[PDB]
Amino acid sequence: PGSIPLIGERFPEMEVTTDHGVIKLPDHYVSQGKWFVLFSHPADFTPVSTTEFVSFARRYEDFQRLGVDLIGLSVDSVFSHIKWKEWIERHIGVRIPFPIIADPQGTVARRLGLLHAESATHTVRGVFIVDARGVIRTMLYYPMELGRLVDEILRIVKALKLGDSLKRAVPADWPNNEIIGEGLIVPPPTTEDQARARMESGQYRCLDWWFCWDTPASRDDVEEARRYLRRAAEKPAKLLYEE
Amino acid sequence: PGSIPLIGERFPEMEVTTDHGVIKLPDHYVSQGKWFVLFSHPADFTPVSTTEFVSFARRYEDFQRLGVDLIGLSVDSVFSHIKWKEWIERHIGVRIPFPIIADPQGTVARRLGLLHAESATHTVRGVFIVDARGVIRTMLYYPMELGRLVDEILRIVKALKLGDSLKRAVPADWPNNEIIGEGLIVPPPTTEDQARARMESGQYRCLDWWFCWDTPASRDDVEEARRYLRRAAEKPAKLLYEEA
Amino acid sequence: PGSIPLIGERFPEMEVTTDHGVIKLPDHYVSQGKWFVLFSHPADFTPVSTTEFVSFARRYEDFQRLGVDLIGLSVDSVFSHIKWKEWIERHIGVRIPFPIIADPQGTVARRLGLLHAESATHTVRGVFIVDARGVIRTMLYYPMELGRLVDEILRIVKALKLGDSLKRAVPADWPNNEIIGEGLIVPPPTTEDQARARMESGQYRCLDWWFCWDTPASRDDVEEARRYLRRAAEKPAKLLYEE
Amino acid sequence: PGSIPLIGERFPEMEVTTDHGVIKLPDHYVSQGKWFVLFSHPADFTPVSTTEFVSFARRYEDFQRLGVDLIGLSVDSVFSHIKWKEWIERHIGVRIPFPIIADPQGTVARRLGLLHAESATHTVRGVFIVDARGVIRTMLYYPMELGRLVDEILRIVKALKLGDSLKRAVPADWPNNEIIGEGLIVPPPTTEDQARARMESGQYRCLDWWFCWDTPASRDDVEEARRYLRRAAEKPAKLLYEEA
Amino acid sequence: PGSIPLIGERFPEMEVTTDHGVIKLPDHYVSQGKWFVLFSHPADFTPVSTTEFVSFARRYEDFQRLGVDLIGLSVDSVFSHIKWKEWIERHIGVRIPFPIIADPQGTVARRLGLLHAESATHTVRGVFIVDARGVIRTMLYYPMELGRLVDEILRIVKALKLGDSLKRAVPADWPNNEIIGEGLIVPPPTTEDQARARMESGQYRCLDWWFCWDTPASRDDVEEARRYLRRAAEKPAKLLYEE
Amino acid sequence: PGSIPLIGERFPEMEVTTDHGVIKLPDHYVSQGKWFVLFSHPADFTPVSTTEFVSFARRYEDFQRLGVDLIGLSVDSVFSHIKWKEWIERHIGVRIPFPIIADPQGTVARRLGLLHAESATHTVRGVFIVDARGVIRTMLYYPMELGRLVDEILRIVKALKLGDSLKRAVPADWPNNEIIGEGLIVPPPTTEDQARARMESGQYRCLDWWFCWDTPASRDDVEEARRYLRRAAEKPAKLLYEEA
Amino acid sequence: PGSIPLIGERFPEMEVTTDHGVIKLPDHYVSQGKWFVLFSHPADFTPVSTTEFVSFARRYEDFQRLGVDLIGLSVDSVFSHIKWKEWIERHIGVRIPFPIIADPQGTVARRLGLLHAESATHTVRGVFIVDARGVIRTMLYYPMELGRLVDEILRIVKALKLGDSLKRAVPADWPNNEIIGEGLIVPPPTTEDQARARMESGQYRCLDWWFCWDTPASRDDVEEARRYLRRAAEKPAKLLYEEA
Amino acid sequence: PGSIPLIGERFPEMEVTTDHGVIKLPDHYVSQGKWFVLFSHPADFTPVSTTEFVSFARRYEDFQRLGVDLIGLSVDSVFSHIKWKEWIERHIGVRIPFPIIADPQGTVARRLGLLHAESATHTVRGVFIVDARGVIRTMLYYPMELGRLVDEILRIVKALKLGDSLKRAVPADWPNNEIIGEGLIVPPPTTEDQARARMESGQYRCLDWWFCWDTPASRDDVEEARRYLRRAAEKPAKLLYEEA
Ligand SMILES: [O-][O-]
Ligand SMILES: [O-][O-]
Repeated sequence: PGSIPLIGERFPEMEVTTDHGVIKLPDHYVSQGKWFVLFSHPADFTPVSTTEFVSFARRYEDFQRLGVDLIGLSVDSVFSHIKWKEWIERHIGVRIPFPIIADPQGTVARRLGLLHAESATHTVRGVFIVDARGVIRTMLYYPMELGRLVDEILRIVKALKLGDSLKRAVPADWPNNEIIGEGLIVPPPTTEDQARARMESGQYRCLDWWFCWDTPASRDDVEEARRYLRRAAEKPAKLLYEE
Repeated sequence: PGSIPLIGERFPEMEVTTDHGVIKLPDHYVSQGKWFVLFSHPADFTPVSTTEFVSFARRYEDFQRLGVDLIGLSVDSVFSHIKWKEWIERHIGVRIPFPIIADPQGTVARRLGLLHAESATHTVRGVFIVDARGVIRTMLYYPMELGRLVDEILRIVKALKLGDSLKRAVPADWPNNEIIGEGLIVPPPTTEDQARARMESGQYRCLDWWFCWDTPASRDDVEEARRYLRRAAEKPAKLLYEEA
Repeated sequence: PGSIPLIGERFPEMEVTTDHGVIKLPDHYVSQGKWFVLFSHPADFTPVSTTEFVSFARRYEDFQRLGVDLIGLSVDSVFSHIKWKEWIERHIGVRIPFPIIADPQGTVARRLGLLHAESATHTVRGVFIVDARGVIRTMLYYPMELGRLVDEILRIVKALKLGDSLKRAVPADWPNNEIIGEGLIVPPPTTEDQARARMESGQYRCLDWWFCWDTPASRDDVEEARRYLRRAAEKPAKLLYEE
Repeated sequence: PGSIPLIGERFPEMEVTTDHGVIKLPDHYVSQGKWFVLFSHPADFTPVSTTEFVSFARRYEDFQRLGVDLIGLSVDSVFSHIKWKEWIERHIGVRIPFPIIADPQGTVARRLGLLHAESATHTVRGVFIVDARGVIRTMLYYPMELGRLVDEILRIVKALKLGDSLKRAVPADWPNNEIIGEGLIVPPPTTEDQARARMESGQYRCLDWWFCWDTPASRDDVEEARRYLRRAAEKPAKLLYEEA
Repeated sequence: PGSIPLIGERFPEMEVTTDHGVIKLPDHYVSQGKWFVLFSHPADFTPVSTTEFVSFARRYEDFQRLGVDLIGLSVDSVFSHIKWKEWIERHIGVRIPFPIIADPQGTVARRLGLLHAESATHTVRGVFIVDARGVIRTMLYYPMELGRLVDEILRIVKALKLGDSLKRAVPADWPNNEIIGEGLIVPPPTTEDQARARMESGQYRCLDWWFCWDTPASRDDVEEARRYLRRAAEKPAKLLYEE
Repeated sequence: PGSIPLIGERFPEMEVTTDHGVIKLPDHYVSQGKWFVLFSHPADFTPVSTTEFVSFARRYEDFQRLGVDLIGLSVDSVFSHIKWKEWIERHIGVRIPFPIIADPQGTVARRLGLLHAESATHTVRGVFIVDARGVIRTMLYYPMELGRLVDEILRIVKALKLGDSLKRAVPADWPNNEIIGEGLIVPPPTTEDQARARMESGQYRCLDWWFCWDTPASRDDVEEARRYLRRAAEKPAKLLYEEA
Repeated sequence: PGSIPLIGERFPEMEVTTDHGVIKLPDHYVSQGKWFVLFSHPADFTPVSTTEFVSFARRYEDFQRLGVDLIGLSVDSVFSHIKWKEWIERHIGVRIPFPIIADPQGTVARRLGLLHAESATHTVRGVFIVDARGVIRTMLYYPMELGRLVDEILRIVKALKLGDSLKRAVPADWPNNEIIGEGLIVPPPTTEDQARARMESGQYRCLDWWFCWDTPASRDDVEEARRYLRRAAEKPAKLLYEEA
Repeated sequence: PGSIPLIGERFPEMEVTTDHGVIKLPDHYVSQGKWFVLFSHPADFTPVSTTEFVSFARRYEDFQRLGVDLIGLSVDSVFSHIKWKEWIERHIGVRIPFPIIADPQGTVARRLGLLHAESATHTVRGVFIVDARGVIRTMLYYPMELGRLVDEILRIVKALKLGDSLKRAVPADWPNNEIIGEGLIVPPPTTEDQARARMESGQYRCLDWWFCWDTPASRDDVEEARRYLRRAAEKPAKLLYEEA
């Protein structure tokens, strides 16, 4: 039994303490016309969490390019956050450029339903994808033992942004959908007159009045989405621990 | 906001109606010693949902090899479910093998918290990964407008099973983690004594006492997990609409 | 054990989604001066329901002739409603001209008390006859296993309209009542004063001061009603099954 | 602002005072293995109600032919019921053979959701069809100003009894349905396997797997039900008011 | 137990349906400067009730001269009331001139505490005497099996009016009280100074400072009151039955 | 408004203090198979009250002959009750033989609803006729300014016991009813059969099936009742204030 | 607004996670017949908190001799606790030998009222002294900006112990009280007979019947107590930062 | 447990009765720009309490030098307060200069939660340090059997005042800290940028970015603070009881 915010709702208003200072969410990013990915982890100085922060750091530029910032969250204090970041930079050679929220009393975790049955003291690995209007668009709740696949989070925001501007719905596994590949779906008619006209228009390739699509996405947009997936599928040429 | 089940909790007992008959959850699958992925979609005869079922359908064999079952869910009735399936087999050429739950009154939906602000009438694209003990292991909530990445659902299950059998935690992006590649993490010590013991054992490659790992996964484990991502990243050979 | 709206009550104001679009009840029909028959059925792609829709469809011009609209309702989505109508037109050779409300979550079903002990998920075969003032005039509840007799619904709107227009009550089995045939009943006196005055005027055929009647209904109105019943008793010469 | 018992629920157990005496519902009828139709009317000594009582009385044997009893209801006392019955027999020539419940204070009325917005003091023209198990099978609510069509009430209990005994659903306007005439409908498949089996058996005429029917009703069952409708459609040969 | 209005309270304001039409109580009578007696009976077409109605009807002229109206009440409909009045006028030869409230549902009965332990469906034989100010002056509650003595009701009203106009209290059995006969009582002093003054005045015949009286009621008034009682005591010369 | 026990209920069980001693109602009278009239009056040493007590005392023999005990009630103490009783025996020459409840604080008055608007401090002139079973049979509420007619209270008791013994209803103005004189009414049939059986037997005189009566009461019983009415109507030959 | 446990009450029973593992309080110390001092600090890697742990650590053997154990507490996790302790040992050259409760979510902090208006997320510098019976004996609440005087905590436990065994009360500034020196107070008389007895006995030096005392403490006890204070007064000869 | 005021919160506003008159807290001291130490004790004419008052009196000048006032508190009346003071002055020879609040009924006692489990009638030995803004800075709760170390209350106040003036945090045991002696700690950075800016300033002496300090306190400040501790560890030259 847990209470989580919902897709479609504005991200709960709240002032938080990060290792970059105090900021108000989602105001802080909305004001910059930025989307933001809020993600949490159990505790500082933990292995899986470290691999995740490093993964986010390496992909940071990719997020910035999409006008998407990142912000972390754990039940630890800001001193530990900073110490942990120093450890990471010193031993892994990677600098974490984004802020981490320090939520000592679980206030934030509770408002976001990040505390599950696994642990009553530490948050699981949740992910909130909020858009430039401060509206929650997607929620993922990974557990303590499983690290996230950061490239899917990039594919999600990218797909969301494309769907938003092109006024299209996105098929499964896009841009590599088995049925229409990189095609994007035209929102289904909701009335008999609409369906009738959708077919009469014959302006799109259709499988039925309720299944039409086209290919309005830029070739660069597609290639970029494909880049995320190929990076996820590729075994790294050099492993960081080797230094 | 809304209420949802939680990771670590046993799937909420319930009797549900599907196009394959009435079944109790999670007993139906727990009793078979099988994990099950419960996913929902807004409604039958909708585009994104269609592509997602086809995707699950084609990867159905991959879920079987892992001992995992699929079960869908939407507010539509069984008659619509069955007709929609017939439309897909006839027009796309793909037979949907797994059952779909009919939840006309949102009963199940409310229990699993699948009804968000994006519509008080239809469910979002939720995903519940439940292990063979009926325990919720992972939850994903996608919106109406974005289709899911089924191969990632496959990676989640395989990794979770690996972690269970090897007593290891799985690093970000496994089996292609930028730091330790395909290695698996050893649960960190939680006391000073355990911390000292770990270090003085020299039993693992370690970056610090709280970060040790090895590579206990078999080549098969690693390669199958990787195959999932490779497929997701691969540009389709031939599209299914072309001869539909 | 199920609260419902009542005869004499204004129809529960509500905005509903139908396969013809979104409309507000009862306003949509009131602003047109139309009576409307809202009826429900358990689910799309079900036998009995299909026959009832075909039957309503065939009697459509009859309702339209009277100034009465039709509007169905079930828990299925608009997508299923449209596919179901397509199947009907293709296989029965009959097009469904009226809209069908999509009520997943059964919000409308609840307000109208359409969910009974039989099923907790699908509505029974309910019928609400509402007039051009948006007032509920009659309600009928048929079970899943029994298809309605559409011609009786035509008799009802026909009779109620006449009564309102002629300011008369309609006897049982009209227009073939065993006692006064196609006669119509004059509303009974409510005071001794009135009773004496009516029996005094000798203005109507009367059995007692509380039972007077005349025959104000035009020949055409009487015949239209008789036609409804005659159709209900006539065995079809050709079954659509064979089309 | 209204509340009523529901189809599928057992008729609310209650002891009622009628002009034939006090009886226990629905037990009185259930113990005889008889179905019963309970209907109410506004008040005694009112025109429409009189024509209706005469209509039921003239068809009383038809209900007895179906093992169905009748019992009326109004907020009037037993004394009025009896006096009113005296008037009908004396002035119209028909003896009301069934009992009427006297519900002053609207106790029964309220329990059956019979008091509507139209009138706060008098019940509307409600109709409850209850089977030999004491279960409500159908409910109809007619207004003060419109008299019921008794023959349809006959078609209903007749069709319900057949659907029950033959395990079939009754199509619209039966036995004169415009699609399968007097054919009775086979309960539709709820699962895919059932659907496929239903189609391969070829033991029924079908438009689709969810729409199959056959003609199991006897010719007598069919003509009798059609007779009810034929009767409702016939203009009287002799108006009772004449030799009244 | 139950709840009834109280002596001294205003008759509970209400609109009522009678067989003479709708009327508001007590306003309808207050406005005419008339007192009114409201009495109930269990049901129409019942023996005792019928005898009481014939008795009221016989004394109608007596109440009328006193400026008192009559109105009955039962849970039967207005239709039963008219038929019941017709039965009495035809089979007894007496016409009931006053209205009868039709109270199905027992709405009024509850307001006046007329439903007792005897019957939960029918009203007992209650009697409410209301003056011109619309004030309840006396309440009687007779059982089902016991008809009322209408003459005592007239005595009550007569005495009550005299007391009001004469500023006097009425002794027991007036006008035939065993101590002062037809004399009326002077309201007793309530302070020591009054008890003394009343005594030092010698203006009234007194047994004590608190028991003084005189004879202010005219012969006519006294005679009318005795008339009421004489009639109650007299054995009927002819019986309406034999006629 | 106010709460009051009802006709048909058993008199509210209570222990009361009287100027004759403490007693329990209605047990004190029930146990000795006696009926009892409980009447109240505002306060001791008040004129109208004094006249009613004298009136009651004068009729004590008649009430006793019917097996009816009397008992008064006011909010004064037992000390005033006795002084007032002494004043009456001395200045009126009449001795009050029945007990009087002393209800300071109005506890008993509240239970019987004797405190109306007129006075929140003193009780009105209530009357409670209670039978040998402890059941309330009639209730009269007279105001402060109007003394009761004690002879009608006698007629009521008399009519009641008679109705109870002969199993008959008592018409208005009995025993001088205008329609049936000293006749007593036979409880009306409540069912169609009963109604016909009553008519078929023609064993009673009847105006209709619901109005039958006979003359079962003895001459002595009838004459006693008329005696009460004759006294209420007779002008006093000797006024007690003079004989004083 | 805040609620804290109280002197005289038993330390709230609870299971806590420390960097030494899980232990039950106060049972874990009670079962050993030991007294324990629970103290908290805002967060790991903070300056004053570090100077404090180093101070407790230098005095560890002293608490040891008294049969007193130490246990710290902050809202940080065990990983930070262990990392922080390594930092101290590495840079100050001092090893912290006692456990630190890791109270994320502040469950423990809330039951002990350790969260004040200063910070809603971090605890102040509280100290709970609990005896071998598990009863809270003293509570000190220092702020974020003020480090504690650890020697006074030792003076408190020592004083309490002598008080308990010698059945005496401890004067202000003991063992250097301006009035009676190292003397201990004899619990005063609570009754007049006691006061008089106490006085005519003359066994104690008294200023009045309510102020008597003696010198029951041994020189070692007094010496030990004075040692705590001398150290508190003395300025370290060697500052640990010099060779850090 | 129980409820108490919290550090950070403004002292509960109230009007209290002292043996010096009626004053409002904390307004009376705030308005003078003074801090005040509120301490309580169980009852007047009790040994330990007496030693404590004597201790505070002797140090009254030291508190005054710092601009800090003293005010006591107990459930006794003002009369006992004054009689008790007269006793101490004539028998011990020490005048108590500060006021004492008289709280019979324990009103103030509850507001400050000074009633613990041992006694439900007398306050325990509490201490509240309040600054010139009326804010609570520190709270100490000593038991009945243990007298306070007044010199530590002095060290707490002066340190707290230094910290505010110098914008510094005070290390454990200051001015005799084992790590930095009489140096004061600079408030730690709370952001990555502040952290790097501090390390790049070489402005102070640091063990790490979060542990930097300097020695801004004047020698006077340091030695006066050390003097307090030196006095506490010093065996009195002459005991006051010796000439009482
Ligand atoms: O009933 O008209
Ligand atoms: O702790 O500063």
